[PDB]
Amino acid sequence: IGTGFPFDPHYVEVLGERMHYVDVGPRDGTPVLFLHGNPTSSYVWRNIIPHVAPTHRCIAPDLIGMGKSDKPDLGYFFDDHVRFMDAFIEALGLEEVVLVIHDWGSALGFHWAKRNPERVKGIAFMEFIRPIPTWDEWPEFARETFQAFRTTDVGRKLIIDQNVFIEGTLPCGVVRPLTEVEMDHYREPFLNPVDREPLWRFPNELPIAGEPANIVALVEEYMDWLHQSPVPKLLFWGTPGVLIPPAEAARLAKSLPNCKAVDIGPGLNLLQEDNPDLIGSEIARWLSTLEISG
Ligand SMILES: CCCCCCOCCOCCNC(=O)CCN1C(=O)c2cccc3c(NNN)ccc(c23)C1=O
Ligand SMILES: [Cl-]
Repeated sequence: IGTGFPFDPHYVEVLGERMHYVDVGPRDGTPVLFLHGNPTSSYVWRNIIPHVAPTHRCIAPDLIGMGKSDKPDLGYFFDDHVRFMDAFIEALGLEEVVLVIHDWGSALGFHWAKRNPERVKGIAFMEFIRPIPTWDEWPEFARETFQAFRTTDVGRKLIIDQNVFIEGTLPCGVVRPLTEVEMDHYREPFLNPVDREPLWRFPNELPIAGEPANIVALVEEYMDWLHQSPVPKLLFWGTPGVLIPPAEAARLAKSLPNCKAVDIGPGLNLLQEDNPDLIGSEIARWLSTLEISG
């Protein structure tokens, strides 16, 4: 599994800040927009993109405050990410897109899709944010930890002072061992402790046991939209998963219209790190089927 990141940096001004993105593949056709989550960057897509770039433009931004994007003194609420990603998409002049989305990137993508349904041609998603009705529906092995993340004093000590989301949670979200080179690529945006704000605000935004109520409502709304939409859907899942257990993947594969589900084998949260070639290959092939009328 490749450890390099052989993509030239592209930058665009967005709301007075600068955002970094990968941009490879042909200039024409429908672009494929790849959205990462917490605590990753476009690096998480590095072994997926080469499967898609022969046929499609691939655009993979770093969320504001993450990767090579700027780090303004924000709270990095989900609202902030929404504002910056909306502006990012307009700054590149994107019209119609296919979305490839993960974790908080899926919350961004689905919320954008709900508001711009005529511009989304397809959605490939994995380990995505859905409402978690009670803590029992959060995986046991991760319960204590995320409950601690969702406090001000203890959670900030863990995530900001001790960098636990990078040094601990991240490798615990991959079944295979991450190498030192991979770990250094994930560490790079957060070497300065004060820059770790997004890593702490994100788990505090997760829609768990009804809180925070604003995020729960927004996530329910885009899941309702997703259930009503005929847009082509491709769902990757692994065993045991984290956000999406196999039973829920099986349920969604039937409840969501026009949904193809693909089992990647053993996987936790960063499915891209455990089976990039299957995920990349299946996305490339599915993209081709979007042009077959049937
Ligand atoms: C968008 C969703 C992304 C999800 C990707 C999920 O990955 C699965 C996440 O499970 C694994 C999460 N992290 C670790 O184990 C790191 C190691 N670690 C520590 O050092 C520590 C040190 C001091 C106190 C504590 C503590 N407080 N009371 N025990 C509770 C937990 C830990 C801890 C603790 O855990
Ligand atoms: Cl999170």
